[PDB]
Amino acid sequence: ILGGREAEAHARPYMASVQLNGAHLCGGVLVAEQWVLSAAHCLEDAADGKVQVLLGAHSLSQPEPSKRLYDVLRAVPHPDSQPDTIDHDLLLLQLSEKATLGPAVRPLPWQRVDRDVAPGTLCDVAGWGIVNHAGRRPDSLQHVLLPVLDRATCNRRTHHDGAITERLMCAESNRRDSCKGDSGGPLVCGGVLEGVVTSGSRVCGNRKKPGIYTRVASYAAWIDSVLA
Ligand SMILES: *[C@H](O)c1ccccc1N
Repeated sequence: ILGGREAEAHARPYMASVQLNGAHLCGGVLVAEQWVLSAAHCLEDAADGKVQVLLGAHSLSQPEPSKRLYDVLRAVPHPDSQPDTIDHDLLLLQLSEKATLGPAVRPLPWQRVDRDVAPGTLCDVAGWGIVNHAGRRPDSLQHVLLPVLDRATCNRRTHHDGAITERLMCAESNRRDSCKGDSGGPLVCGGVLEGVVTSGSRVCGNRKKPGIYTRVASYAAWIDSVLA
């Protein structure tokens, strides 16, 4: 997260750190007791590593009573996702068992009605991604409030040039933005999950290249299908 602040410890109980060989790789969000939603390009960069999900965490390295590292029974990338596109960039991770719920660990309600979040709406994105251009990785969860950006502006040639489909949404990126390591994490609006930080490489904090998030509402049937 760029231009954000350290988050209040365990105030976002749905926040997950998807890890590869003990190292934070991507953000994720607990959407059911045994399922965490993240981005597909994340586990692309795996296949040759152990994928786990850390829940109830604030600090990645320090002990915390609510922290628990879960193994993953099955990784389910969206069937239509492709290495060179930013479409259908979702991945569902089935934990080895239902997560122990508590004040620090709880699934977040997610949007099932397919209607766009109104432009200007302030949404929250959190993550353990880089915090500056040098690539500094924070030990604890950071977050930033970002206003949703209308799709037409986001699609202008000067911005994302038509790449934003109805299944994608944008948030402003003027100095405040999600960045490398935050991909797969949640964009929460009004206490409901609306988007998943896309995981295509992108410049951070440049208002001319808005943040791109996959709209969960657009994939409600697929998520339901996988958790069936
Ligand atoms: C997610 O994978 C991401 C987000 C912002 C910038 C770069 C990357 N890789």
